[PDB]
Amino acid sequence: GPAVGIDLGSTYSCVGVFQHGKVEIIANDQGNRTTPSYVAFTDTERLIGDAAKNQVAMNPTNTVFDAKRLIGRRFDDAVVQSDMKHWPFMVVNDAGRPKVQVEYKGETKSFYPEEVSSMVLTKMKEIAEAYLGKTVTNAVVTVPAYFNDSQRQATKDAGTIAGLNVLRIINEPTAAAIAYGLDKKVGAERNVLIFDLGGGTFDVSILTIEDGIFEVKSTAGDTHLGGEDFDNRMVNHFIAEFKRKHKKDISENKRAVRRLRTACERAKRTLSSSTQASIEIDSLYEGIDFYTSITRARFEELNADLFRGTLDPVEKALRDAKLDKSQIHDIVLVGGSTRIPKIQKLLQDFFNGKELNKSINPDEAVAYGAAVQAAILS
Ligand SMILES: Nc1ncnc2c1ncn2[C@@H]1O[C@H](COP(=O)(O)OP(=O)(O)O)[C@@H](O)[C@H]1O
Ligand SMILES: [Cl-]
Ligand SMILES: [Cl-]
Ligand SMILES: [K+]
Ligand SMILES: [K+]
Ligand SMILES: [Mg+2]
Repeated sequence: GPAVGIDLGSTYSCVGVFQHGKVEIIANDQGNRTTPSYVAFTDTERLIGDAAKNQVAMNPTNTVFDAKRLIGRRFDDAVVQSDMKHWPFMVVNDAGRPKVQVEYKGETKSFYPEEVSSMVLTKMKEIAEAYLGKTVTNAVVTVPAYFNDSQRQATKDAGTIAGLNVLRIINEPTAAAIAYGLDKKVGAERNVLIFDLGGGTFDVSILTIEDGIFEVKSTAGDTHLGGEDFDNRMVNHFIAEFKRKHKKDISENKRAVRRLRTACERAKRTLSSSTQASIEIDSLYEGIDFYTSITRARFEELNADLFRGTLDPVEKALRDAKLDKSQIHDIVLVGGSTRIPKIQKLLQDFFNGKELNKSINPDEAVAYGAAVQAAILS
Protein backbone atom coordinates (compact mmCIF):
# COMPACT_ATOMS: atom_id res chain seq x y z
CA GLY A 1 0.00 0.00 0.00
CA PRO A 2 2.02 0.41 2.06
CA ALA A 3 -0.15 -1.18 4.76
CA VAL A 4 -0.15 0.49 8.18
CA GLY A 5 -0.17 -0.60 11.81
CA ILE A 6 -2.65 1.00 14.21
CA ASP A 7 -2.80 0.85 18.00
CA LEU A 8 -6.47 1.70 18.73
CA GLY A 9 -6.00 2.55 22.37
CA SER A 10 -8.26 3.09 25.33
CA THR A 11 -6.95 6.64 25.62
CA TYR A 12 -4.52 7.34 22.71
CA SER A 13 -4.20 5.81 19.23
CA CYS A 14 -1.02 5.66 17.16
CA VAL A 15 -0.26 4.73 13.57
CA GLY A 16 2.97 3.59 11.97
CA VAL A 17 4.25 2.47 8.59
CA PHE A 18 7.21 0.25 7.76
CA GLN A 19 9.23 1.45 4.76
CA HIS A 20 12.86 0.97 3.79
CA GLY A 21 13.28 -1.47 6.65
CA LYS A 22 12.33 1.17 9.21
CA VAL A 23 9.13 1.95 11.10
CA GLU A 24 7.97 5.56 10.89
CA ILE A 25 5.56 6.53 13.70
CA ILE A 26 3.43 9.18 12.00
CA ALA A 27 2.80 12.60 13.58
CA ASN A 28 -0.70 14.08 13.19
CA ASP A 29 -1.69 17.60 12.07
CA GLN A 30 -0.65 19.04 15.45
CA GLY A 31 2.72 17.25 15.34
CA ASN A 32 1.66 14.65 17.91
CA ARG A 33 2.83 11.05 17.51
CA THR A 34 -0.28 9.77 19.35
CA THR A 35 -3.86 11.02 19.07
CA PRO A 36 -6.61 11.02 21.75
CA SER A 37 -9.21 8.28 21.24
CA TYR A 38 -11.93 10.92 21.61
CA VAL A 39 -14.85 12.00 19.47
CA ALA A 40 -17.12 14.97 20.17
CA PHE A 41 -20.43 16.24 18.83
CA THR A 42 -21.60 19.86 18.91
CA ASP A 43 -24.41 22.02 17.56
CA THR A 44 -22.38 22.28 14.35
CA GLU A 45 -19.65 19.65 13.99
CA ARG A 46 -18.07 16.32 14.79
CA LEU A 47 -14.59 16.61 16.27
CA ILE A 48 -12.06 13.81 16.52
CA GLY A 49 -8.74 13.38 18.31
CA ASP A 50 -6.87 16.41 19.60
CA ALA A 51 -9.73 18.65 18.50
CA ALA A 52 -12.21 16.63 20.57
CA LYS A 53 -10.12 16.27 23.69
CA ASN A 54 -9.34 20.00 23.66
CA GLN A 55 -13.00 20.83 24.36
CA VAL A 56 -13.99 18.02 26.76
CA ALA A 57 -13.95 20.59 29.60
CA MET A 58 -16.87 22.46 28.01
CA ASN A 59 -18.89 19.69 26.37
CA PRO A 60 -18.74 16.66 28.75
CA THR A 61 -22.05 15.08 27.84
CA ASN A 62 -21.38 14.93 24.08
CA THR A 63 -17.66 14.12 24.13
CA VAL A 64 -17.18 10.36 23.91
CA PHE A 65 -14.19 8.39 25.08
CA ASP A 66 -13.68 4.83 26.43
CA ALA A 67 -15.51 3.28 23.48
CA LYS A 68 -13.00 0.42 23.84
CA ARG A 69 -14.63 -0.51 27.17
CA LEU A 70 -17.96 -1.10 25.39
CA ILE A 71 -16.81 -2.56 22.12
CA GLY A 72 -18.10 -6.06 21.47
CA ARG A 73 -19.91 -6.24 24.82
CA ARG A 74 -23.57 -6.77 25.68
CA PHE A 75 -25.51 -4.01 27.46
CA ASP A 76 -26.23 -6.33 30.41
CA ASP A 77 -22.51 -7.16 30.92
CA ALA A 78 -21.57 -6.32 34.55
CA VAL A 79 -18.56 -4.38 33.31
CA VAL A 80 -20.74 -2.14 31.14
CA GLN A 81 -23.24 -1.48 33.91
CA SER A 82 -20.42 -0.57 36.28
CA ASP A 83 -18.54 1.70 33.87
CA MET A 84 -21.72 3.56 32.88
CA LYS A 85 -21.99 5.09 36.33
CA HIS A 86 -18.70 6.92 35.79
CA TRP A 87 -19.13 8.34 32.29
CA PRO A 88 -20.58 11.84 31.65
CA PHE A 89 -22.19 10.65 28.39
CA MET A 90 -25.27 8.44 28.07
CA VAL A 91 -25.20 4.75 27.17
CA VAL A 92 -28.49 3.17 26.08
CA ASN A 93 -29.69 -0.35 25.29
CA ASP A 94 -30.57 -1.21 21.73
CA ALA A 95 -31.84 -4.77 21.58
CA GLY A 96 -29.24 -5.91 24.09
CA ARG A 97 -26.37 -3.93 22.63
CA PRO A 98 -24.91 -0.76 24.09
CA LYS A 99 -24.92 2.51 22.12
CA VAL A 100 -23.62 5.89 23.15
CA GLN A 101 -26.26 8.59 22.89
CA VAL A 102 -25.37 12.21 22.20
CA GLU A 103 -26.78 15.41 20.72
CA TYR A 104 -25.44 16.51 17.32
CA LYS A 105 -26.79 19.51 15.40
CA GLY A 106 -29.64 19.74 17.87
CA GLU A 107 -30.86 16.17 17.40
CA THR A 108 -30.45 13.08 19.53
CA LYS A 109 -28.33 10.40 17.90
CA SER A 110 -26.79 7.12 19.02
CA PHE A 111 -23.75 5.18 17.87
CA TYR A 112 -22.51 1.65 18.35
CA PRO A 113 -19.07 1.46 19.97
CA GLU A 114 -17.56 0.29 16.67
CA GLU A 115 -18.94 3.36 14.95
CA VAL A 116 -17.27 5.60 17.53
CA SER A 117 -14.02 3.66 17.13
CA SER A 118 -14.37 3.82 13.33
CA MET A 119 -14.20 7.63 13.66
CA VAL A 120 -10.92 7.38 15.55
CA LEU A 121 -9.59 4.91 12.96
CA THR A 122 -10.67 7.25 10.15
CA LYS A 123 -8.55 9.93 11.79
CA MET A 124 -5.55 7.57 12.04
CA LYS A 125 -6.06 6.55 8.39
CA GLU A 126 -6.09 10.24 7.31
CA ILE A 127 -3.00 10.97 9.43
CA ALA A 128 -1.14 8.20 7.57
CA GLU A 129 -2.50 9.40 4.22
CA ALA A 130 -1.28 12.97 4.80
CA TYR A 131 2.22 11.66 5.52
CA LEU A 132 2.38 9.13 2.67
CA GLY A 133 0.65 11.26 0.07
CA LYS A 134 -1.20 8.10 -0.97
CA THR A 135 -4.44 6.35 -0.15
CA VAL A 136 -4.17 3.92 2.75
CA THR A 137 -6.40 0.88 2.83
CA ASN A 138 -4.63 -2.12 4.35
CA ALA A 139 -3.94 -2.21 8.08
CA VAL A 140 -3.16 -4.38 11.06
CA VAL A 141 -5.15 -3.28 14.14
CA THR A 142 -4.31 -4.37 17.66
CA VAL A 143 -6.36 -5.40 20.72
CA PRO A 144 -5.74 -6.52 24.34
CA ALA A 145 -4.83 -10.23 24.66
CA TYR A 146 -7.93 -10.80 26.78
CA PHE A 147 -10.39 -9.58 24.14
CA ASN A 148 -12.85 -12.32 23.18
CA ASP A 149 -14.19 -13.13 19.72
CA SER A 150 -16.96 -10.52 19.89
CA GLN A 151 -14.59 -7.77 20.96
CA ARG A 152 -12.11 -8.71 18.20
CA GLN A 153 -14.92 -8.80 15.63
CA ALA A 154 -16.28 -5.41 16.66
CA THR A 155 -12.77 -3.93 16.51
CA LYS A 156 -12.26 -5.32 13.00
CA ASP A 157 -15.68 -3.91 12.09
CA ALA A 158 -14.60 -0.45 13.32
CA GLY A 159 -11.74 -0.69 10.82
CA THR A 160 -13.97 -1.80 7.96
CA ILE A 161 -16.39 1.06 8.60
CA ALA A 162 -13.43 3.46 8.40
CA GLY A 163 -12.63 2.06 4.97
CA LEU A 164 -9.73 -0.10 6.06
CA ASN A 165 -9.11 -3.66 4.92
CA VAL A 166 -8.08 -5.19 8.24
CA LEU A 167 -5.41 -7.76 7.32
CA ARG A 168 -5.39 -9.12 10.85
CA ILE A 169 -6.29 -8.30 14.46
CA ILE A 170 -3.26 -9.06 16.67
CA ASN A 171 -2.56 -8.81 20.39
CA GLU A 172 -1.00 -5.67 21.85
CA PRO A 173 1.70 -7.52 23.81
CA THR A 174 2.60 -9.56 20.72
CA ALA A 175 2.83 -6.39 18.63
CA ALA A 176 5.18 -4.92 21.27
CA ALA A 177 7.43 -8.02 21.16
CA ILE A 178 7.54 -7.83 17.36
CA ALA A 179 8.65 -4.18 17.60
CA TYR A 180 11.81 -5.36 19.40
CA GLY A 181 12.38 -8.25 16.96
CA LEU A 182 11.61 -10.87 19.59
CA ASP A 183 9.72 -12.87 16.94
CA LYS A 184 12.96 -13.79 15.13
CA LYS A 185 13.97 -17.46 15.34
CA VAL A 186 16.95 -18.16 17.61
CA GLY A 187 16.50 -21.88 18.22
CA ALA A 188 15.04 -22.45 21.70
CA GLU A 189 11.84 -20.97 23.13
CA ARG A 190 12.01 -17.60 24.85
CA ASN A 191 9.85 -16.15 27.64
CA VAL A 192 8.99 -12.46 27.34
CA LEU A 193 7.16 -10.29 29.87
CA ILE A 194 5.25 -7.25 28.62
CA PHE A 195 4.60 -4.62 31.36
CA ASP A 196 2.01 -2.28 29.82
CA LEU A 197 0.74 0.69 31.83
CA GLY A 198 -1.29 3.09 29.73
CA GLY A 199 -3.67 5.96 30.49
CA GLY A 200 -6.46 3.72 31.71
CA THR A 201 -5.36 0.09 31.93
CA PHE A 202 -2.47 -1.99 33.24
CA ASP A 203 -1.63 -5.20 31.42
CA VAL A 204 1.05 -7.75 32.26
CA SER A 205 1.43 -10.50 29.66
CA ILE A 206 3.89 -13.38 29.57
CA LEU A 207 4.55 -14.73 26.07
CA THR A 208 6.52 -17.80 25.06
CA ILE A 209 7.89 -17.52 21.55
CA GLU A 210 9.38 -20.24 19.38
CA ASP A 211 9.97 -20.50 15.62
CA GLY A 212 8.12 -17.18 15.28
CA ILE A 213 4.96 -18.51 16.95
CA PHE A 214 3.51 -16.78 20.00
CA GLU A 215 1.76 -18.41 22.93
CA VAL A 216 0.13 -16.21 25.59
CA LYS A 217 1.17 -18.11 28.77
CA SER A 218 -0.58 -15.78 31.22
CA THR A 219 -2.09 -12.33 31.59
CA ALA A 220 -2.76 -10.17 34.62
CA GLY A 221 -3.38 -6.56 35.51
CA ASP A 222 -6.12 -4.07 36.28
CA THR A 223 -8.48 -2.60 33.71
CA HIS A 224 -8.94 0.43 35.98
CA LEU A 225 -5.35 1.48 36.71
CA GLY A 226 -3.54 3.93 34.46
CA GLY A 227 -1.94 7.31 34.03
CA GLU A 228 -5.28 9.04 34.54
CA ASP A 229 -5.32 7.79 38.12
CA PHE A 230 -1.93 9.38 38.75
CA ASP A 231 -3.30 12.66 37.37
CA ASN A 232 -6.25 12.35 39.77
CA ARG A 233 -3.88 12.08 42.75
CA MET A 234 -2.16 15.29 41.60
CA VAL A 235 -5.49 17.04 41.07
CA ASN A 236 -6.66 16.29 44.61
CA HIS A 237 -3.29 17.50 45.94
CA PHE A 238 -3.64 20.83 44.14
CA ILE A 239 -7.31 21.33 44.99
CA ALA A 240 -6.20 21.10 48.65
CA GLU A 241 -3.34 23.52 48.00
CA PHE A 242 -5.64 26.06 46.31
CA LYS A 243 -8.10 25.73 49.19
CA ARG A 244 -5.38 26.47 51.73
CA LYS A 245 -4.08 29.49 49.83
CA HIS A 246 -7.36 31.08 48.77
CA LYS A 247 -9.94 29.62 51.14
CA LYS A 248 -11.94 28.51 48.09
CA ASP A 249 -12.86 25.00 46.97
CA ILE A 250 -12.80 24.51 43.20
CA SER A 251 -14.05 20.90 43.28
CA GLU A 252 -17.52 21.64 41.96
CA ASN A 253 -16.40 23.85 39.06
CA LYS A 254 -15.98 21.41 36.16
CA ARG A 255 -13.92 23.75 33.96
CA ALA A 256 -11.56 24.57 36.80
CA VAL A 257 -10.98 20.91 37.60
CA ARG A 258 -10.44 20.19 33.90
CA ARG A 259 -7.87 22.93 33.38
CA LEU A 260 -6.13 21.72 36.57
CA ARG A 261 -6.16 18.09 35.40
CA THR A 262 -4.73 19.04 32.03
CA ALA A 263 -1.92 20.99 33.68
CA CYS A 264 -1.28 18.07 36.04
CA GLU A 265 -1.00 15.58 33.17
CA ARG A 266 1.48 17.84 31.42
CA ALA A 267 3.45 18.43 34.63
CA LYS A 268 3.56 14.63 35.09
CA ARG A 269 5.17 14.12 31.68
CA THR A 270 7.78 16.71 32.53
CA LEU A 271 8.57 14.86 35.76
CA SER A 272 9.64 11.77 33.80
CA SER A 273 12.65 13.76 32.56
CA SER A 274 13.13 16.58 35.11
CA THR A 275 12.92 16.61 38.89
CA GLN A 276 10.44 19.52 39.13
CA ALA A 277 7.64 20.94 37.05
CA SER A 278 5.77 24.22 37.10
CA ILE A 279 2.03 24.64 36.96
CA GLU A 280 0.79 28.05 35.86
CA ILE A 281 -2.89 28.44 35.20
CA ASP A 282 -4.27 31.92 34.57
CA SER A 283 -7.61 32.73 36.21
CA LEU A 284 -8.25 29.17 37.44
CA TYR A 285 -11.19 30.07 39.66
CA GLU A 286 -12.96 33.41 40.10
CA GLY A 287 -10.06 35.20 38.35
CA ILE A 288 -7.37 33.89 40.66
CA ASP A 289 -4.18 32.73 38.90
CA PHE A 290 -2.72 29.46 40.16
CA TYR A 291 1.08 29.39 39.82
CA THR A 292 2.81 26.64 41.74
CA SER A 293 5.10 23.67 41.17
CA ILE A 294 5.59 20.05 42.09
CA THR A 295 8.71 17.93 42.61
CA ARG A 296 9.25 14.43 41.24
CA ALA A 297 9.65 13.23 44.84
CA ARG A 298 6.21 14.62 45.81
CA PHE A 299 4.60 13.14 42.68
CA GLU A 300 6.06 9.73 43.56
CA GLU A 301 4.76 9.98 47.13
CA LEU A 302 1.28 11.00 46.01
CA ASN A 303 1.20 7.79 43.94
CA ALA A 304 3.40 5.45 45.99
CA ASP A 305 0.73 2.80 46.61
CA LEU A 306 -0.46 2.72 43.01
CA PHE A 307 3.08 2.46 41.67
CA ARG A 308 4.17 -0.29 44.08
CA GLY A 309 0.94 -2.15 43.42
CA THR A 310 1.90 -2.78 39.79
CA LEU A 311 4.19 -5.52 41.09
CA ASP A 312 1.38 -7.77 42.33
CA PRO A 313 0.09 -8.54 38.82
CA VAL A 314 3.70 -9.23 37.76
CA GLU A 315 4.07 -11.85 40.51
CA LYS A 316 0.65 -13.30 39.68
CA ALA A 317 1.44 -13.52 35.97
CA LEU A 318 4.68 -15.34 36.75
CA ARG A 319 2.89 -17.77 39.04
CA ASP A 320 0.18 -18.49 36.47
CA ALA A 321 2.82 -19.05 33.75
CA LYS A 322 4.65 -21.41 36.16
CA LEU A 323 7.84 -19.40 35.74
CA ASP A 324 10.33 -17.96 38.21
CA LYS A 325 11.49 -14.35 37.59
CA SER A 326 14.83 -15.69 36.44
CA GLN A 327 13.21 -17.47 33.49
CA ILE A 328 12.09 -14.27 31.80
CA HIS A 329 14.41 -13.56 28.86
CA ASP A 330 13.15 -10.04 28.07
CA ILE A 331 11.04 -7.40 29.83
CA VAL A 332 9.33 -4.93 27.46
CA LEU A 333 7.90 -1.61 28.58
CA VAL A 334 4.67 -0.53 26.86
CA GLY A 335 2.28 2.32 27.65
CA GLY A 336 3.10 5.97 28.20
CA SER A 337 3.06 5.57 31.97
CA THR A 338 6.09 3.31 31.87
CA ARG A 339 8.20 6.40 31.12
CA ILE A 340 7.83 7.27 34.84
CA PRO A 341 11.25 6.64 36.45
CA LYS A 342 9.87 5.31 39.73
CA ILE A 343 7.88 2.63 37.84
CA GLN A 344 11.04 1.62 35.98
CA LYS A 345 12.96 1.41 39.27
CA LEU A 346 10.30 -0.76 40.91
CA LEU A 347 10.19 -3.18 37.99
CA GLN A 348 13.95 -3.39 37.55
CA ASP A 349 14.42 -3.91 41.29
CA PHE A 350 11.77 -6.62 41.29
CA PHE A 351 13.77 -8.30 38.51
CA ASN A 352 17.05 -7.92 40.38
CA GLY A 353 18.60 -5.39 38.07
CA LYS A 354 17.64 -6.91 34.73
CA GLU A 355 17.68 -4.27 32.02
CA LEU A 356 14.42 -3.21 30.43
CA ASN A 357 13.61 -2.95 26.70
CA LYS A 358 12.62 0.71 26.57
CA SER A 359 14.35 2.29 23.54
CA ILE A 360 11.06 2.44 21.60
CA ASN A 361 8.71 5.09 23.04
CA PRO A 362 6.44 2.85 25.13
CA ASP A 363 3.32 4.67 23.95
CA GLU A 364 4.34 3.81 20.36
CA ALA A 365 5.55 0.20 20.72
CA VAL A 366 2.24 -1.43 19.90
CA ALA A 367 1.77 0.56 16.68
CA TYR A 368 5.46 0.03 15.84
CA GLY A 369 5.05 -3.78 15.95
CA ALA A 370 1.68 -3.64 14.16
CA ALA A 371 3.36 -1.70 11.32
CA VAL A 372 6.06 -4.36 11.05
CA GLN A 373 3.45 -7.13 10.95
CA ALA A 374 1.34 -5.22 8.41
CA ALA A 375 4.33 -5.01 6.06
CA ILE A 376 4.98 -8.73 6.50
CA LEU A 377 1.35 -9.57 5.66
CA SER A 378 1.37 -7.20 2.70
N1 LIG B 1 6.44 11.10 29.51
C1 LIG B 1 5.40 10.57 30.19
N2 LIG B 1 5.49 10.40 31.58
C2 LIG B 1 4.45 9.88 32.30
N3 LIG B 1 3.32 9.54 31.65
C3 LIG B 1 3.17 9.69 30.29
C4 LIG B 1 4.24 10.22 29.52
N4 LIG B 1 3.83 10.24 28.25
C5 LIG B 1 2.58 9.77 28.21
N5 LIG B 1 2.19 9.44 29.47
C6 LIG B 1 0.86 8.87 29.87
O1 LIG B 1 0.49 7.67 29.12
C7 LIG B 1 -0.98 7.59 29.16
C8 LIG B 1 -1.82 7.23 27.90
O2 LIG B 1 -1.07 6.96 26.72
P1 LIG B 1 -0.71 5.47 26.05
O3 LIG B 1 -0.08 6.40 25.14
O4 LIG B 1 -0.45 5.21 27.46
O5 LIG B 1 -2.22 5.20 25.69
P2 LIG B 1 -3.31 4.11 26.01
O6 LIG B 1 -3.82 4.38 27.41
O7 LIG B 1 -4.44 4.25 25.02
O8 LIG B 1 -2.64 2.71 25.84
C9 LIG B 1 -1.46 8.89 29.81
O9 LIG B 1 -1.85 8.71 31.14
C10 LIG B 1 -0.28 9.84 29.66
O10 LIG B 1 -0.33 10.97 30.54
CL1 LIG C 1 -4.85 15.35 13.28
CL1 LIG D 1 11.69 2.12 45.08
K1 LIG E 1 -2.28 3.52 22.90
K1 LIG F 1 -2.54 -0.99 28.84
MG1 LIG G 1 -2.06 0.87 25.40
